Amino acid sequence: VHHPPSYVAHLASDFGVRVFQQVAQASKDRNVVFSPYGVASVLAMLQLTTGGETQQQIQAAMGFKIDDKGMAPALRHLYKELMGPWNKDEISTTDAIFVQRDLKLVQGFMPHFFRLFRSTVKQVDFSEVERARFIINDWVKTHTKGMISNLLGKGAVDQLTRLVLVNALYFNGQWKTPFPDSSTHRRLFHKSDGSTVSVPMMAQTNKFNYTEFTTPDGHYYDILELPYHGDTLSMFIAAPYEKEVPLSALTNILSAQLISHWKGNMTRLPRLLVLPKFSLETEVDLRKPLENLGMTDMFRQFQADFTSLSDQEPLHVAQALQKVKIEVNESGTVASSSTAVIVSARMAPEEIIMDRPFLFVVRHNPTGTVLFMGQVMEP
Repeated sequence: VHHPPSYVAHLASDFGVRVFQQVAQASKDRNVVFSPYGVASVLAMLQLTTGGETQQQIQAAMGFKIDDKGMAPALRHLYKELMGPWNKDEISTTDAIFVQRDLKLVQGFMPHFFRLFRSTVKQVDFSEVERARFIINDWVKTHTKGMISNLLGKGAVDQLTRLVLVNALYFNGQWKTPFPDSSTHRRLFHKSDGSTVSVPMMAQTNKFNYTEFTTPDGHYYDILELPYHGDTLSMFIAAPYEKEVPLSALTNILSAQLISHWKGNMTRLPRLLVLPKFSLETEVDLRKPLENLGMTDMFRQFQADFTSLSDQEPLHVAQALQKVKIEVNESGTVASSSTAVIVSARMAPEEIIMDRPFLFVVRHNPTGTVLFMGQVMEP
């Protein structure tokens, strides 16, 4: 039978990709940096603290159950394999669950959660709001190596906050073949919707894995693979052959196995690779996407079944968000993600931006884990 971590990495990445798809469709050329893996680990934890119909909706949409035989230890081997020194490039993943200090938890929840995620529920008092907020925001900051600070704004946590699930993902990798500082030049007027801008540009001619893709509607796209020096991870780039062809034609069929197939049809060709030097910070609200995928109850105050955690008081998720920050330059890539599911609070309206974009995917090839995805501008 297949390698457990690979089976799980696919299920996760597939689910994570399906939610990115929803995010993309909910805009035109939305410039969004997402983390398929990060949204999947939190929802796996949310599988325990939830119950009944609500749990079943989560499991259906995810394709698996952490409580199933093998699933849990498998998923842990995956983290270990992604974080090993042998990858050269660095990925770091940490999950946490902060629960209201006085909430009466169902017998067995805590002992069970530990035997699955090998972690203990951090119990905090949400009454002293600014202290609780600091406690978690500081946790995110140290686990994203200082990249994501202030995951939580002021109206994000109040005395009514009973639960908060968090995932912290960090990726620091150097290009196998760095771009030369020589070809780094500014480009003008990215045709930005409003005015003129000076977009730095990087370029290099070398041998890159490449394939030519054609979407079911007869649209040509050229997929290019750009390796990181440890050879376990790479960034796939996808841009349409012709500018009239909308990127949405690709995202609407995009899947974890499609990316798999892309890899399986590439050849080391000589190409001129031009890539814009960027830093993109983005925060997504995952309510609509998760709902669209079929997980409605958890958002409804009267139907959100959180009985596997506490029968004391009814609970429902108030906000589901993901904050991603990424930096692509001559030497490499440094990205971070903080996904959080919060019980009772208010979310500062979702940030949306549009422009002609290109797709990118940061993947761990051995396991098939897509860590990041995006739609950055294309000058």
